Amino acid sequence: STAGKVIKCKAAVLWEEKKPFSIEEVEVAPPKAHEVRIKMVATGICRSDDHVVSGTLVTPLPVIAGHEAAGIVESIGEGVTTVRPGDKVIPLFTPQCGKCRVCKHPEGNFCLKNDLSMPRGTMQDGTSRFTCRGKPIHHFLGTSTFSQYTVVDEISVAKIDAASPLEKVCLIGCGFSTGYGSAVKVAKVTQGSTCAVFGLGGVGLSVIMGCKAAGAARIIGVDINKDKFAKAKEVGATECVNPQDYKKPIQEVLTEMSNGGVDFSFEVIGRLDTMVTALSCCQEAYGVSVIVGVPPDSQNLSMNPMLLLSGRTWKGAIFGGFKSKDSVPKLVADFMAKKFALDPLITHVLPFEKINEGFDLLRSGESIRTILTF
Amino acid sequence: STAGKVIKCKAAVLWEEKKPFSIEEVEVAPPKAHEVRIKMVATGICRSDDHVVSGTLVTPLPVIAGHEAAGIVESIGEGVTTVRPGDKVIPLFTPQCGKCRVCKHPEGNFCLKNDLSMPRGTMQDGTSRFTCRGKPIHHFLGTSTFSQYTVVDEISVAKIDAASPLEKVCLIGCGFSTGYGSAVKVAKVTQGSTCAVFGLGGVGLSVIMGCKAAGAARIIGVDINKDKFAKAKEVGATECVNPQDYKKPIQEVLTEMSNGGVDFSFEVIGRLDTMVTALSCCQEAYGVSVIVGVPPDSQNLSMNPMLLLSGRTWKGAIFGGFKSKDSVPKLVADFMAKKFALDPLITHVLPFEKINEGFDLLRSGESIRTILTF
Ligand SMILES: NC(=O)c1ccc[n+]([C@@H]2O[C@H](COP(=O)([O-])OP(=O)([O-])OC[C@H]3O[C@@H](n4cnc5c(N)[nH+]cnc54)[C@H](O)[C@@H]3O)[C@@H](O)[C@H]2O)c1
Ligand SMILES: NC(=O)c1ccc[n+]([C@@H]2O[C@H](COP(=O)([O-])OP(=O)([O-])OC[C@H]3O[C@@H](n4cnc5c(N)[nH+]cnc54)[C@H](O)[C@@H]3O)[C@@H](O)[C@H]2O)c1
Ligand SMILES: [Zn+2]
Ligand SMILES: [Zn+2]
Ligand SMILES: [Zn+2]
Ligand SMILES: [Zn+2]
Repeated sequence: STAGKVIKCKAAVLWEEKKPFSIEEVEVAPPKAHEVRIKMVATGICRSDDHVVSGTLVTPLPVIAGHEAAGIVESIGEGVTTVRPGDKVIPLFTPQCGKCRVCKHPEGNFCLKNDLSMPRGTMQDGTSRFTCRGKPIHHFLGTSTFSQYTVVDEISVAKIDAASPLEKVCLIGCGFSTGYGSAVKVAKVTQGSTCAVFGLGGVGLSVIMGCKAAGAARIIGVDINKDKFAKAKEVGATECVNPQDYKKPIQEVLTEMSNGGVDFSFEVIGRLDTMVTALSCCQEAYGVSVIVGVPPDSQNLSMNPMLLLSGRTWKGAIFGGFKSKDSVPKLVADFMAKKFALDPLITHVLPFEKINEGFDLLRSGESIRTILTF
Repeated sequence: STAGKVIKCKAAVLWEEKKPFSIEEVEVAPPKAHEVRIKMVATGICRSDDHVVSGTLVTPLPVIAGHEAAGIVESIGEGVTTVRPGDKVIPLFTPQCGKCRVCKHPEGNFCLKNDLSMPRGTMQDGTSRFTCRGKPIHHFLGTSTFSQYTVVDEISVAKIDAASPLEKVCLIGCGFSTGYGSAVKVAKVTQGSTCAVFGLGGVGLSVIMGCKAAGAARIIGVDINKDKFAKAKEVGATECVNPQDYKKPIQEVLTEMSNGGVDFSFEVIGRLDTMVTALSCCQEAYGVSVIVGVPPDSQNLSMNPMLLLSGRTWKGAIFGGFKSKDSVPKLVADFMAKKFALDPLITHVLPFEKINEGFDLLRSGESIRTILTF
């Protein structure tokens, strides 16, 4: 009943940094060639959405943020072959065009069509599908999931199991897959190893889940908020440390705890200082450190390259290294077969209209993931 | 006969920074338990020895430098089982104790007994075997090869083929193995890949040799001294670029030349700026950059961690990642079996007494390796 028509719906528009979202009517254009219009069902609040608000992650404003979500296809543009109306789908904030040198590479996942490295806040064709108060509104990472309806490029959507519980599997669209893949795929955590995870939010807990799945013997959670420790232990941390409790810097503490440095460390916060601390705490000759946290816009870290010369490996990744369109449906299938759990990440559920309360919960330290239902 | 006796011999003593070496008589104590006294046959001039002179690499002075060498065992202390008098040997500036967590790790080589991290300039027992004009003289990296005789710990020496040409295989003690292993073992260069090698001295040329052995399709040499280009092409560079020839930063040039970034880059100079440039020029999603150059003492680089978050891998290594005592004999056997060439690295052969002339050749840009012969 809406195919080929403009849809008026509610979205959460961010007009200005450091302000609440405005829940108000937008116009959503119909999908053009190779585009998909999705009726959203559930979306998570990821710290990267907050980074848009805080100016940590710069993207053009005004904007419809949201990137961790699931929904149902309402209509498809001309030439779409990979989804149909009524399919359950997860928007892919990292696209998989299948054609660029990264998509063709066996390891690569950061498709060259992404809108993260130099955000423009458009569709692939450089235009917007959103109008609000007669004004064009930017997209976010090609997804814009804080809206009852969004339009995405076909390379930014994956079809998932028709029997999927969308209020759970939305987390496969960012935080779970990112953390789990950062452990199992990017770091390649080994059986019997010692891991250190800096930051025990939704992504860091997913890193712990991956470290445990990989058979780590020790998984040391690190957070300045000790309220995060109980859940971290529930999902596999063997011990938790708060840097504020120690006179010495936590890299020294972790090196001593691990009898000379950890096998694998993960920065899952987004601070320059913890990226360097996380590198330093891995064993100097054979340790691996993975950066997951999003750094503050345009800021450089300072480090001593002797940390690398001794033999450390330092890497980072987007979306856990997963090729997004290949991987998302398989992760959903694995979830359905109980290969991993998502409930430990979900601490709060709210209607979409209470999005601002959801962001308050994140900023206060109370929540891990709040799931918003449309 | 000399066994059990102090030897008086000639050595090149460095009394203070930024002065010529002093060629004079030293006293070399006999080996204690688990020590080996070696009559030197040939030693190469590595830029790392010059770093001791320039104060780039801090180690206690006064010192007998030299770490890239080969010689013949003169005597063994109590308890030595791995070499005997008369054996050809290569001193190992990275030891292999076989007992520490690094030596036991499949991918570690930076043995915790090394004297590089926190240089003491002694034997393992904390004492020196050298005196000169009634003063104790420091060791360097447990080797001290700028002397007609040295004493090393057993964990810092490897027995090699009795038919080895020591005036060639001394380069397996540092520069060849470092560069070759940085390509084949640390980076794991792949067939058909594009590599960029920053710095075309003895170590960078050895990196090119390894990239070619690994089947790289393109190997781009980068040096500010265009006199280095002919030999780089002889050993496998497909093209060479001088950053001074370009208006753009060379990372932009290399990204354009490689249609979006190289597969593997190597920093083989020792500059903070080239370490960051070499990281930046590797493909942002799947590129690998290896730091080989020794950085200036206590100086930090500045970089944007988004270079890593997109998917790059950054690592460094000492001695090409090779477990030294296992690997050096095999590299010598491989050389004897014609698996690689050393002559391309050797531009000058001088008597030991001409050490300062050998350093002046390196500093002027006019040599790759000078081999000093005793
Ligand atoms: N690489 C990717 O693809 C990707 C994906 C998803 C999230 N992210 C980023 O990953 C980070 C974590 O996201 P999230 O889990 O949703 O965030 P979160 O829920 O805010 O968790 C961050 C945790 O870090 C803790 N913390 C803050 N400061 C410190 C400190 N100094 N030391 C130790 N702990 C500290 C904090 O208490 C919190 O529990 C954010 O920067 C995101 O932007 C990146
Ligand atoms: N990691 C290890 O185990 C290890 C082993 C051996 C050597 N090293 C280091 O590796 C580096 C190279 O050693 P080497 O090959 O004996 O030295 P080298 O022979 O002096 O070669 C260095 C090359 O870098 C070139 N160069 C200098 N500045 C620049 C610049 N700005 N841009 C591009 N090219 C430049 C220079 O012209 C020369 O050809 C030194 O820092 C050594 O200390 C490390
Ligand atoms: Zn692509
Ligand atoms: Zn996210
Ligand atoms: Zn060891
Ligand atoms: Zn050297």
